[PDB]
Amino acid sequence: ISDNVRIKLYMEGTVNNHHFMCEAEGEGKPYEGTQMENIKVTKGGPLPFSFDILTPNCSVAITKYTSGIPDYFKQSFPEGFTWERTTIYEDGAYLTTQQETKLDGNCLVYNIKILGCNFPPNGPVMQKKTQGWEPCCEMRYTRDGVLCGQTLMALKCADGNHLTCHLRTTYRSKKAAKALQMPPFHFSDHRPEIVKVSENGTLFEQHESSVARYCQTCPSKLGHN
Amino acid sequence: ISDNVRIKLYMEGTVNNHHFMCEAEGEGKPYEGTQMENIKVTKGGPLPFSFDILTPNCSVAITKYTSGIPDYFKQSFPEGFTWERTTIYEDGAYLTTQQETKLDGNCLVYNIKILGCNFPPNGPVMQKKTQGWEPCCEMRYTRDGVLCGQTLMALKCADGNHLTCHLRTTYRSKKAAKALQMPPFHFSDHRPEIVKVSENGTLFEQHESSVARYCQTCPSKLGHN
Amino acid sequence: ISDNVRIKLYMEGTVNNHHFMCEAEGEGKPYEGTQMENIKVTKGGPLPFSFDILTPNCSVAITKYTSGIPDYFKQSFPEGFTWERTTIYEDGAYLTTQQETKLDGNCLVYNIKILGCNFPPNGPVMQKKTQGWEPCCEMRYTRDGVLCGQTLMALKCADGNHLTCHLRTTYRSKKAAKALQMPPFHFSDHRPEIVKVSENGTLFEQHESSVARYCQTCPSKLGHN
Amino acid sequence: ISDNVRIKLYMEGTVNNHHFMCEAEGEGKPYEGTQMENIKVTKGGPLPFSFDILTPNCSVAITKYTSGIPDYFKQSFPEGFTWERTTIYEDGAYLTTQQETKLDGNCLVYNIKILGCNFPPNGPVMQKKTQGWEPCCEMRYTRDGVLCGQTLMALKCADGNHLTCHLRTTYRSKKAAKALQMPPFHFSDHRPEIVKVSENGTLFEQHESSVARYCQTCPSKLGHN
Amino acid sequence: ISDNVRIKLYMEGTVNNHHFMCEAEGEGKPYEGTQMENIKVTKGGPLPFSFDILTPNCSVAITKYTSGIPDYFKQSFPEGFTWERTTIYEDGAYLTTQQETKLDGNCLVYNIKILGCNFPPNGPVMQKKTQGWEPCCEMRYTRDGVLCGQTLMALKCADGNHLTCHLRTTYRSKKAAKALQMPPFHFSDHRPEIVKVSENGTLFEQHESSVARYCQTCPSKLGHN
Amino acid sequence: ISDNVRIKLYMEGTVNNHHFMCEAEGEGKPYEGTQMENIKVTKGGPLPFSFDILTPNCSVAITKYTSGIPDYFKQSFPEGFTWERTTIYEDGAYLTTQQETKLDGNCLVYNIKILGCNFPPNGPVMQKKTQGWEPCCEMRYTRDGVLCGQTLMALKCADGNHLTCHLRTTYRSKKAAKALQMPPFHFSDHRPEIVKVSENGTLFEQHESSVARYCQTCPSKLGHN
Amino acid sequence: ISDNVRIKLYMEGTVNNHHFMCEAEGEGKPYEGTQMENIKVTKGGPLPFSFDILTPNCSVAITKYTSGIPDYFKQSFPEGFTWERTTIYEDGAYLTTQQETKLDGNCLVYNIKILGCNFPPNGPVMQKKTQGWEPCCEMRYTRDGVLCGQTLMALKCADGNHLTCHLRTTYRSKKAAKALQMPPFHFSDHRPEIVKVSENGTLFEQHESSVARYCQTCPSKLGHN
Amino acid sequence: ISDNVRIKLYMEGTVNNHHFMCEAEGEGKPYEGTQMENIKVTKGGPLPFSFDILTPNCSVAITKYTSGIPDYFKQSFPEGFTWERTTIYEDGAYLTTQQETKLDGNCLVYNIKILGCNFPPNGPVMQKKTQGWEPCCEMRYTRDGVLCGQTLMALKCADGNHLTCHLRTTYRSKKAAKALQMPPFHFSDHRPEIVKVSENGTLFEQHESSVARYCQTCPSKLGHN
Repeated sequence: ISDNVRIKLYMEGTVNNHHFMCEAEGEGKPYEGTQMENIKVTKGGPLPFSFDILTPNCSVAITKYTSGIPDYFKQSFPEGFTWERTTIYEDGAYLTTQQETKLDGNCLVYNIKILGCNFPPNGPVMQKKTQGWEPCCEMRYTRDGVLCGQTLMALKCADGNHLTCHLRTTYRSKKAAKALQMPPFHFSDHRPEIVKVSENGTLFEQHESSVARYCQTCPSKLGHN
Repeated sequence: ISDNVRIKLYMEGTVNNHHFMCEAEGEGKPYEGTQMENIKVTKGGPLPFSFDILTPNCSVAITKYTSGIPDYFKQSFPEGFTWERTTIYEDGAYLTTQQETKLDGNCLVYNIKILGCNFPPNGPVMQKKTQGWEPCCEMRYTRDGVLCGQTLMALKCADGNHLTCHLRTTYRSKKAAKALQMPPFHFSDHRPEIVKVSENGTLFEQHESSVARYCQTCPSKLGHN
Repeated sequence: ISDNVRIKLYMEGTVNNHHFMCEAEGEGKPYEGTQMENIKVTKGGPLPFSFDILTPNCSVAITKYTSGIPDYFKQSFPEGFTWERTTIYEDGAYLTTQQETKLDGNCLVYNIKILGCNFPPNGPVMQKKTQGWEPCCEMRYTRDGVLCGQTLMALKCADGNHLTCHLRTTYRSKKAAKALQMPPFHFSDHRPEIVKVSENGTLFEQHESSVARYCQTCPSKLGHN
Repeated sequence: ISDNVRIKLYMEGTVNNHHFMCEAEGEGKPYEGTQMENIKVTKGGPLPFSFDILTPNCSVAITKYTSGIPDYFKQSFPEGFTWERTTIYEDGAYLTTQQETKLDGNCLVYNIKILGCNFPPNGPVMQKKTQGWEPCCEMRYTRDGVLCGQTLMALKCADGNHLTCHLRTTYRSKKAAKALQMPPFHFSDHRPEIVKVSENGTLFEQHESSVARYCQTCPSKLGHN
Repeated sequence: ISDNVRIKLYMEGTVNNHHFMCEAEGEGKPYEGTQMENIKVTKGGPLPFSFDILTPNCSVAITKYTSGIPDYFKQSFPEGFTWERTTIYEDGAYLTTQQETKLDGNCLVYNIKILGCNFPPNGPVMQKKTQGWEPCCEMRYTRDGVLCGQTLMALKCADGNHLTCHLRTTYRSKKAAKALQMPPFHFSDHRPEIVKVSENGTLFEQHESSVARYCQTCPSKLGHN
Repeated sequence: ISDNVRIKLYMEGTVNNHHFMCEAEGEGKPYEGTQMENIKVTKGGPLPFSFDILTPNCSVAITKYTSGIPDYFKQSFPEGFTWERTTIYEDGAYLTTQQETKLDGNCLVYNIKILGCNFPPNGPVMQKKTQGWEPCCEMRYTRDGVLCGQTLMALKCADGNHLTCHLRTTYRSKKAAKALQMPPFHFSDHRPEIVKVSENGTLFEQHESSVARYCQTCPSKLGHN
Repeated sequence: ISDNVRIKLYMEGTVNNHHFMCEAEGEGKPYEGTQMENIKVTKGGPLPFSFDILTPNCSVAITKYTSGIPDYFKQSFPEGFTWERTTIYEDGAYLTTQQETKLDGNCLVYNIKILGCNFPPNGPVMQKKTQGWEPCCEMRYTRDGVLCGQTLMALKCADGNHLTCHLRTTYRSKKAAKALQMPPFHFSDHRPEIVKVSENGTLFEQHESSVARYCQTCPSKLGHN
Repeated sequence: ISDNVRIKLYMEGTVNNHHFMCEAEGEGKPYEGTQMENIKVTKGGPLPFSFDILTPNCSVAITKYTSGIPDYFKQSFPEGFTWERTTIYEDGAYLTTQQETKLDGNCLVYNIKILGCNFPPNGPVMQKKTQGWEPCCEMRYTRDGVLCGQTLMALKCADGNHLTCHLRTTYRSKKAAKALQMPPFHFSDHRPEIVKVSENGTLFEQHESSVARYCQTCPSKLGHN
């Protein structure tokens, strides 16, 4: 994959019985870990819920992998990969995702399927009273030949409070595991941001910065990474 | 709704990145709480996983509502209703469902969407070692003007062990609240069974019996139901 | 055990940094499945939270075991048994319990240790908005030589809502597995009730009826329990 | 609190019906974020389970707080503070903790109470097949006047796997909120390590390094921390 | 006024900065002192506080006036009347009401305006911990050519406690003073009750029964009524 | 307590800087709720103010307790009880009372201390332009293990007016919580009357009838008391 | 907010069954703590009661906050704030207010709702015998995340007397608590004055000066402000 | 009165049925407005409630009267004066006081009588959780030949909150109003402080500073004080 790539995204889902579709065009810098997308709600807009719950579903090939840690995602191309996940919100809501990532020439294509349920109608998400995500840190480890990840995230609320959730993910390379160099346990910092909302809340300018690393703030007395 | 109806079912989903589709035809006696369906895997079958995880997705209009407990599901016709649910398995797997129920005269139609993830490859489900569900008891209560339900279920394994999961559901009537009498807290027993498997593991004959009731085994010292 | 026993209970715990102690005297009919206790908050009372969260920690030997289902608990005497559990509330609260049960003559003795945390200060429990529990249905099955249980319960709120929770329990007989007839999968209905409160909310007259059984409301089409 | 303090620790608990007690003696550098402890199992040892599950219970006052982020723990002295927590393991085990921290002169004193349950007998913890914790990242945010924290952790297993768990903590200062400089959302890296084991597996030399910080690796288009 | 009248009600208010509006249709028997209303929260519902604080603002023409005591309210028709009041809660909350009562054909029409303030957020009202009002007794006496009333009321709380308040009212007939027979000092017993709640806590079936009288339980030694 | 008792009263107080003392001999029928007293102003009389403000301070053990409502006062004997109260008049006057009640054989002994302030000099009380109390209804309810009471009273005024006041009382039994049966919410009707004044307005023959009950005039469409 | 702003006011209310509306245009120097307004009675004028009771309801953003005391009102912009209050008069009258404050450019807009009752017809207010307010001192302190205030005020009467009242206020910022610097206990002096009355008592030129401060006249022996 | 006087104090009271007596010795500078006292609980100590509620009953001749405001208290000597007051706390407690002040040579003598009631057992006063008073501002005005006063005060609580109360006072000179120059409306700042506690919490070194003035922070447009 090159240093610069364009992004094409297609999304479809149903949350609390509300069907919607999204489409996006953007660009990314795979080795710099930076991405930008202009995401449009093509159907079912304006959504009866905060767009924030959709953001984290829109990036794992665009991450700056440091310290010589093998890159499970960039190694997967041209074949590409898929990933599956369930996000559990502290107030009882569940959002499950299935995504396919492929590289068509120099354009990264994301195909997303979503099913969400039990979001409280008076909660901050359904009342559209959230104000974006705080940055987060994902824990990544191998299991059964695939790469897994778990993340704790926190949504900023109008009240000043934070609505927390838990993501449990399984990343699946379309390439036979044997043809890959599996990584050791590591982390990935992520900072999702929505810097612009327009067209009556149906078009969002979203950005992302992410870096894969080891724990670099706390030295190891046993000589481990 | 008629005391004698036919059933038509359409199901599509992806579990652990495996896409599939199913269809079925059946019969049911809404007031008797009994139903039978012949479910065929029309695409992606034989499935690489146990069909058991799909069974509970296939009937809450077909339930014997006793003790004068208002029947939220039958009261919803002709408009119909939808329900959403996430099933959490003890071994980390998640399965989310979105379902729409409509009545075309004497035929109930079920449109089901599913997304499953994180099922362990060597687990009983992906290994096809499960042997059907044990009967279960669902807890039902009102919240936010709709009907909620929670169920604990157990899959029988060759081991002699049981694989447990937790179902958290929200039932949404398409009828106006003004025309619906909401029920008090109550239970519903369910006994889902696959009485026959044919067509090289692609045709499943499922039966269902369910009864909504109060707790009748333990007397109340306060005179409550 | 006799058909009429005396009961003595000792309880100590800390919930949200609040230390407390309880003691009770009561009686029960082991084979009838009925029990009653006069529980007194001997220290830390009146409690800064609803006594309802403590009730369910107060009696698995006092249950009417029907249908010839082996009684794991009554079988445990004279040796006795212990049990451990964690109750997970839907609003983030956790309550863990360790209990020891002994039979001295015809007096059952209960020793209970509790640690509870994260109960939201404005939640139904800390605000004392509850009105007792709804009856419940426990799911019981063996695993690794011991008896497991899982129950979903619901607390009634003045508001008309219900606060739900999930109990995950492991029962441990002091008899060896070889000296016991392990039971198959079965259920246990439970109906806890507080019929009187006095002494400025420090003395509670608690009652309970329980029955172990198979699912008989829904007929098996394969001859299973 | 000074740059160099003494550490005394007392712990008691019961896990899977096994009672035990521990005591420790060590030192720490509150502003350097480094702690050294010699923990001895005084009763019930060698423990029938891996000491690893006990480690994380042994020191939030010994963390290097950076970036002007107000330090909730050091601001609580001399009055001190307590914290409560429940750890949920992926294989169904739960461990609940209650701890009090006081500063007696120039010596921090830890009093810990623990109740754990449902650890599978053949799992890596009860089988003593775990080999220490991976470094972790805690998410910290305020709520209801106290400080909350959530962490995902991974225990290294001898078979190459990682046993994951989720920590949910509430930190309670003994000072009135109006006397504290409440912190914004932030992170805390933690690196626990056992550098030596002796005395027939009853004496463990444990060390920890921790840093409180904002996300430092990801640029922000909005200029946010 | 007829022996059977219809009731139409319009209400608008703001309590602790939360705006709302209600409408109701009902029936009443003026001389029997009984009436019923189905009150709907048309705007701002579900309310973030107990509906109980609204109930008392919804009857003074529908009261059984006994012992020949002149009826200030029924004598006011067809002109009608208005009444003003401030309710002072023991925990610092205040709720002021302005009401207009008109007789349109067979329909008594109530136009209510309300402003509430200083209700503690953790009090029983804002926390919805109440379970309806206890019956009450209103003291009635003339002053400055109009009829005054004062009432002490008590809201039942989930924990067995009562939250008390003080009502101070001025009833103002629209009829010419020369056309009214003013009453002597007397009392009025009132029993407000909510017998049903539906439509996600926005529709309430409310009932009331009242009787105006002298003190009949305690005989006068001086022959007074 | 006997069905017929003698009474001895001692009262001392200061109202608007005027000191005074009273003493009385009387009798009563505790279960009949009737009592009489010949109260003599022994010091500071004739009083510079209406004797009416003193009357309500002179008898809760003498009240006919009906409907099986537990009698907190008669239950208190032989130990006895005390009560404290503050009466708030609408024109800014305050009168606080502390009273002790003891049963010496067949003689009830009342010890009363009073402090009154801010009575307007041109008001009906200081001007002696009052014509006795109207009967009243006291609201009684438990709180913190004791019995509380609130009453609204109306003093007949010169030009056909009524001077209103609010009594807030706490009754304290000398018995411990374990030896008392606390009553539910209830009312107490009271009818104080001065039937004779003599010896230059220094000797008053005072009478009273009282009855404890539930609201019996208004039907309950729920079954409550 | 600018150092010089325009003011626009809208007021509506009902006092003693008399409806009225007012509108005003004016200016203010927010940091100097001074403002002027020409208030017009647009409906219901001339008022059958002294305009003095309306004055205090007409601007807490216009106050000179000294000594470094955080300014809760100015910090609230651009979001703005609202406030609620009930004024209790010594002669039994009550007046409740609900106000919304917003800033549009450099124009502060006030929207006020009022309900008043029980004002005696022969009292100084209804007789229009008041001659403006004496200056006052408000007590300000935080509670439950918001700012509270209590003030004692006194109306000068033509006869040399003063009519006193008690104001109880809750100020509510529209910003999240965490985004505000909450103040310590403090005071605010206020000097309201009507300098001109014209157009037959329907147009009033109103002025005010206010300063927030600590107790500056009495030195602290303990070093407190 | 001289500029340096000795102070002697005698106090007796009953609060929530607890009897007590206190005696104090100290000094005061009448014109400087400062006094200090060593107050001893001579009977019934240590008190079961915070000593803070007694502090305000212990000084109005010791105040710096500025601005030419006639000093009602100093003008009263040698005859002296008395004052009476009721303190209304927000949580329902009431404390009434009667005091006599005389000048014996160069020694001011205070005789205080107190009756307090209804203090909540779990409130900060009975729980000894208050930490002194915040300074305050009393409103003073003449009425019916005497001097009245009203003050709002705030007790600092351990948790950081404030417990407020309202004082209503009447000051009565022993001289006839004829020989006195009555003051215009004015204020008096007061700063009570406890600087030392000893002898098992029965001895308190109390201090106070007070100044009588007009509003000096807000200039009058019209020309009033």
